[PDB]
Amino acid sequence: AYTTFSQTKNDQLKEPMFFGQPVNVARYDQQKYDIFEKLIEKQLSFFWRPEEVDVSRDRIDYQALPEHEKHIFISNLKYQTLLDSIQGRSPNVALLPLISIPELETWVETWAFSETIHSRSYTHIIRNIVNDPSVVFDDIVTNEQIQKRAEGISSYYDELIEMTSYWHLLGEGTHTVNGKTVTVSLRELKKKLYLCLMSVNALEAIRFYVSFACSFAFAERELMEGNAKIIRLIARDEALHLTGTQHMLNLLRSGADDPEMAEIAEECKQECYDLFVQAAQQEKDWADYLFRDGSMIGLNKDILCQYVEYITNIRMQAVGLDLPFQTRSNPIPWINTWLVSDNVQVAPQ
Amino acid sequence: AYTTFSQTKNDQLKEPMFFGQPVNVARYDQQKYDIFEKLIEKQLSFFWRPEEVDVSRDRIDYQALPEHEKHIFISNLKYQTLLDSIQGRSPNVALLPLISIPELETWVETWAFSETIHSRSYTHIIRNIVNDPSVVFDDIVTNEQIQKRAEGISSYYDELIEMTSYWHLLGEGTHTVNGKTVTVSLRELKKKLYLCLMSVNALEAIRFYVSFACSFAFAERELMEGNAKIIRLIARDEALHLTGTQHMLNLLRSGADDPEMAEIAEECKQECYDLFVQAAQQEKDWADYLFRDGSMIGLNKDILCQYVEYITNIRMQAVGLDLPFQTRSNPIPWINTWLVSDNVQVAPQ
Repeated sequence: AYTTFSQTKNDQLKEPMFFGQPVNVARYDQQKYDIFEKLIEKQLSFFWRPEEVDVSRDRIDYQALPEHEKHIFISNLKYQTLLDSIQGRSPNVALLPLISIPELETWVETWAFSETIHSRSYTHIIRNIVNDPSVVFDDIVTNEQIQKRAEGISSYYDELIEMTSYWHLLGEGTHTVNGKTVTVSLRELKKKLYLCLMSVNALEAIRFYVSFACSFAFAERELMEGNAKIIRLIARDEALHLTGTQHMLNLLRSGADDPEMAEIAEECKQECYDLFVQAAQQEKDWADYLFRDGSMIGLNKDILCQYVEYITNIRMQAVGLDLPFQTRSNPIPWINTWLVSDNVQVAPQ
Repeated sequence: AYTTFSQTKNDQLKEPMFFGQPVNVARYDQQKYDIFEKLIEKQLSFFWRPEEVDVSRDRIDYQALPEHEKHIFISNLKYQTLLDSIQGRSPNVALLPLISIPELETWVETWAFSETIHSRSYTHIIRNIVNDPSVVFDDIVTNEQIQKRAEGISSYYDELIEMTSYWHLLGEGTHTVNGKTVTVSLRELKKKLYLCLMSVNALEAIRFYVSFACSFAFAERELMEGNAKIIRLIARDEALHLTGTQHMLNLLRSGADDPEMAEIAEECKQECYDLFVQAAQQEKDWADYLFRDGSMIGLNKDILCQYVEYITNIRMQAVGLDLPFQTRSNPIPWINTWLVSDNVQVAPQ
């Protein structure tokens, strides 16, 4: 049921964001939602290449770090690489076959592409600070703590992709597959999508910002400054990405785009709340792993956990969910130095 | 046999440094050895008061330190306080009753006094960086690691003092005390003194310099800068003190002052070698205690142990002993910044 060029001449201004007629002609003279056109333009203006940044000095700083500080830095580096290894391919694979307006389609491709720059930038950093990069890259797959977060995050994508394939192949209804019952419901599929986006919003708006704090904390000590130059650029992008999903989510639940989605979004408003909280807690437990062997000047388990609650409360309200944590001010106000850009608001407000 | 004013009119230019006729008139128009007069003048010009130094910011830095870095800093602080608690009283109590030339007598009093300024300066630092100073001061006595070094160092003083009292009270020979044999030998007493001085030389020329490295390493990170201002002044003094004992030791073994001492110094040249090595090793094991919970930027067990071997080799040659360690250059050349003074060579050469 999916076609790379649907032959029907539809009015793309009146198509839903998702599950409508697949996009035929890619045109940018008009939009249903101009936010996605604005994101594309912003992302394109932000285009950067990793090797523009000298990370040489960072090798010296890294070697001079005490073991536990090495542990902190590299564990964080490995987590980021994992998250954007997923963000590199997944928006394309999971969302493209479902999008039905051109501006959203292009934004997703631009988004995913910008993630591949992020993944490349980690390779730039890793090769430059360790002797054998294979050890690091191999740990990313077999590290028990990292692996746990990978499995959870990738499942929201995988379940959406698999249910999508059934839908394209079988259409809605109840079917017989090798003598088993496979029930295809557009309503269920719409739900898998909504949760996936909520999940991805948490990934980019919370999980990554928790990681940025660890990076900039090094930069505050005037260490790993090349890495921090790069994280600044990544963070500036990340602010575009999370804005993207905040608008998809908010447009979906408002009923403005698709009325059935508004109902579905309320049906699982609890599930999304729970999803977010599970992410916030997983990041708190991650803080535990980072600082198991000790902390450093300016950052520790306690402080980072406060930032998690802080940042979580902000992202959740932005997508119309209830705050799960005590109202708290920013525990690390110095981070906003690093989360700055004259073209987009990187720092959470 | 000791008198605070011996009634004999002796020529103080021809008295031995030690064990001669107790000093009667304190005069400074003439010296046997002008080095001690030069030390006195230098020490007096160096006179400083602890409270001249603002250590306020150091409270903030201390609180911000990770636990293991707190452990490093305070363990080191506690060790210094112990060493100079001993250096405060011991040169006076152990050496005064034995000195027989005025310039040496005054130098020792000036020396011991300057140590009381050091002890006072630690109280200044401690009160300012912790909430309850009693915890710190109480740990200094009951800390198993510190306690070990205290016992060894204080025994060289105590055995000299006790043997001195017998000598003053009984004079040389073989005696009957409560039905026991107490043999008083000036030759033995001269030996207790020589070893004590060797021990004290190690204390000031090695043990304390190992400690200075820990302090300045913090200052290199731009932390605990008030403490480091103070350590700079203490170190400048310490260079005078170790110079004092290097000349007593070297004058004693050269036979220039007392011919019997030259023999005794060769009789136990092995014992002194061993003494020094035991001190160097104890400081290496101390490095282990400091960094048991992790190290910090610029200083760790390995690096500090190299400095111990380095500094030990230098001090030992200065007192005519064989080097126990491989010839090595300075592992922490940055320390010489802090060990500077235009009036005396603080940094080891």
